[PDB]
Parts: sequence; structure tokens; C-alpha cells
Amino acid sequence: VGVLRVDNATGAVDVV
Amino acid sequence: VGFLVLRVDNATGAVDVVTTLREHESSYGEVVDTYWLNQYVLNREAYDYNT
Repeated sequence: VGVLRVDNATGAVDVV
Repeated sequence: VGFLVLRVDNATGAVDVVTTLREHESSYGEVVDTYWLNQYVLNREAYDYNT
């Protein structure tokens, strides 16, 4: 039997 | 049974921890405390003749 988004204006990084 | 990224500010070199799917609040005053700390610093450090 044996994504993330980055704000270019605030540099804020957030997991999807 | 046995079966956070770090953000580096290019201008300040300041490293911020980007939480991984984490918005947890630990306890009463854990986030309430942050409010008071914010309002304290903002009002203390800020200045406007009018307010």
C-alpha cells in the first residue's frame, strides 16, 4: 500500500 | 498512524514572515492587545495641530 501570490506593491506574500 | 515564507524588503532589508494558511488568534488580548498597542503608537508618535 505504501501556490502563492506576491503583491508587487506591498511585498505582501500570501498562500493560496 | 505515522502515515511560512520569508519576505525580504529590497529597500530595508527587513524580513517578514509570510504566514502559511495561518490566521490563528491565540487568546483574549492576543489580538485585542495588538489593537491597543497600535492605537497607542499611532496617537503617541503622530501629530496634527487640529487633532
